[PDB]
Amino acid sequence: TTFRENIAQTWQQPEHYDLYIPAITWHARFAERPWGGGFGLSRWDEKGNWHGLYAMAFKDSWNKWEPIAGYGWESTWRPLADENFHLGLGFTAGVTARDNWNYIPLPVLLPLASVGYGPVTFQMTYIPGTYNNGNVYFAWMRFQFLE
Ligand SMILES: CCCCCCCCCCCC[N+](C)(C)[O-]
Ligand SMILES: CCCCCCCCCCCC[N+](C)(C)[O-]
Ligand SMILES: CCCCCCCCCCCC[N+](C)(C)[O-]
Repeated sequence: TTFRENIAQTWQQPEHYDLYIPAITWHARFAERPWGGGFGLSRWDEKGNWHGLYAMAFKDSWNKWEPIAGYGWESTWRPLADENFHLGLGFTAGVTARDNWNYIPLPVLLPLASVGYGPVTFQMTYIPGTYNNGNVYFAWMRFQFLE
């Protein structure tokens, strides 16, 4: 209900747009940047928490277009004298699709964490081993635009 309200508000009244550029991927516990990118809309809410709606493109194992689009949210902390430093933890609820399965929309739910300074943020997820080519951390820079 509040989740439905929140997504919409980002949809209807975004405050910024963002560019997402993949940065690094590594295997959880150690078991060129990754191809792709995305863009999105976002806002900081009155709790100072982050809401985003994004669309990204990657390349799958067959070198085929692999989209993901979704909503991201992070509970955000600004613990230092310079309020521009921000750390966050939340999740993303999204949809992806694969050439092998005729691009049928499939639900994805993943964790999110980030550390940034003002409009420049290192943000990441853990892709669980339940997914093909999973059990990896995947991180990107997010660049926030508009004042
Ligand atoms: C299902 C969620 C899809 C939401 C994706 C929204 C992305 C639109 C961002 C357009 C940004 C406009 N631009 C390029 C001038 O920044
Ligand atoms: C708020 C943005 C959330 C973006 C979540 C990205 C999840 C997909 C991770 C990329 C996977 C691409 N690849 C080729 C490694 O499978
Ligand atoms: C990207 C590196 C990992 C960052 C992990 C940061 C997690 C700190 C928790 C931030 C939220 C704090 N709190 C309780 C006010 O929400």
